[PDB]
Amino acid sequence: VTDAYWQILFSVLKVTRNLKELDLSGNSLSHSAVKSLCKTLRRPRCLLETLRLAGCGLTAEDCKDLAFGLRANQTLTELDLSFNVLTDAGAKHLCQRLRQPSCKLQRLQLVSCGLTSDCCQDLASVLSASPSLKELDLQQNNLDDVGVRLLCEGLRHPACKLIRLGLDQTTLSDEMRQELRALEQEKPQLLIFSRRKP
Repeated sequence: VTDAYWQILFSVLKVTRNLKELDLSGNSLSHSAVKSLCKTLRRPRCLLETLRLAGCGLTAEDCKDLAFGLRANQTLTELDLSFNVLTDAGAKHLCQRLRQPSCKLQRLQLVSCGLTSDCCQDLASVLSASPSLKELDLQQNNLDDVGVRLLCEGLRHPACKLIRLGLDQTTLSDEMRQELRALEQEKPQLLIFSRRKP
């Protein structure tokens, strides 16, 4: 895929009405294409509910553009950014927006995004404050016990809306695995899953 292609798609999306899902996963988006997608998302006529950009070559700077694009939007409820090297800096840009009281996003996937424990204080601020986030998938990221303990500080908040958390647990310590099971006992509405424990 080239930007020339994407300009045809985004011109067509202007004439489209009632489009609820857009899945571009597996096709490279340049920074220019990301910016033009963000213009698309900002339109008052945009009714998209699901946007999937998994495996599209996105980087941290793209998260800044996407977060500002979501600021203008009351329809998008699911966003997939998996299989992109977002890094903790990219996650920080997303979390600034997701913690705002105006957010409507319900489902977010960040599988294999180059995240470490250094983004987990930002993700915990989301868990404790978001009005809308129900499902968060963080599998295939090296969070470690330090990061997972920060996540649990936000999951324990009684205002946390999360009911599904995808999380790698195999390399976590036994003490951490015990603390996660205790959290699950305490918050029976919450399912922690992984590709090993579906």
